[PDB]
Formats: sequence, structure tokens, C-alpha cells
Amino acid sequence: MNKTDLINAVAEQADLTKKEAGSAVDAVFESIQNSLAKGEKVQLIGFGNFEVRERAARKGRNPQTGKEIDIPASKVPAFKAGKALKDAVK
Amino acid sequence: MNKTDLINAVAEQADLTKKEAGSAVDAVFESIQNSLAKGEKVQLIGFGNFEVRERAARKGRNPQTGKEIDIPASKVPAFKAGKALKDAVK
Repeated sequence: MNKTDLINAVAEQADLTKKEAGSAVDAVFESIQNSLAKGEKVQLIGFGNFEVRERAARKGRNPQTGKEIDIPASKVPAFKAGKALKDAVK
Repeated sequence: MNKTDLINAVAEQADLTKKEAGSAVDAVFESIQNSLAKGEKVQLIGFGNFEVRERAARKGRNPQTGKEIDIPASKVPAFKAGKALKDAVK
């Protein structure tokens, strides 16, 4: 499934023009983006959650090379699937 | 942001009724779930990807039997953020 397939499903199931469904779909991904960007967890009952994971600035060791490196702090997107989604896939 | 906040954000940005936005949001999440349930990867340009991740079947050991057991393969949902969503959180 790509973004166009997604837009099409939305057009039917919600009864919108492909133009409208496209905006809705743009809006969903945009809304979510803007929420993680401001650090807000997105909790979607039934589906799952999108969170921002904080990684602390620390001393590390470069994986399979082994030198002591300096690791800057970081913020990365992360998704926690809910029960309904886990079950669907098992 | 919860699902209700999401629907309202979508209503605003796509200029649609709460009914239209509610149906769209439901449509996006039922679509993504149905695709993973069929084992289909979901590829969303800009946003990210939802995949069915294979966890390999491997060997284990029963502490109270002492025999080598088979721990079966498993499948779990997963999200790979795209450049745009990753960039937003940094």
C-alpha cells in the first residue's frame, strides 16, 4: 500500500473527492509530524502511539570498531503498536 | 494529541466537517491495519513506512527438562520514519 492507495480508500470510505481525501491524508501526516515536533506523544486508541524518544548526550564506543566516541543528545520518532495492530499481524 | 484532537486538526487543515475528518481518520487507520494483516508493507512518501517485521525462529532450552526447544518465528508491526518526520523531531 502506497499513499495514493491510501488516499483512494479514504475517498470511498469517507465519501470525499480525491482532492479532499488527499488533503485529509496530508493533514493526518502533518498533524502527527507537528505533534512529535513539539514533543507531544500522539496516542491513537485502537491503532497505537507515536512518541519521541530522547537519547542522552553521553560517552560511547563505536559499534564494531571500538573507539570511545562522543555521542550528541538526540530526539527520534518512535511507534508503539497497540494490541489490535499486533494481533492483526500475528 | 489523541484521536479526537487528530480528527479536529484534520477538519481544520483540510477544511472538512468533523464527520468527514472522522471518517477519513478511521479510514487511514483501518487501511494501514488491513494491509499489515495481509502482510503488505505500507509505503508512505514523506511520512514513513509500516512493515511486518519477521522475528526469526530460534533455539531455546527448558530449565526443568534440559532439552533444546524450538521457539517459533513471530511477526510484529514496525515503523520506519522517513527523512521528513525524522528531520522534524531533531
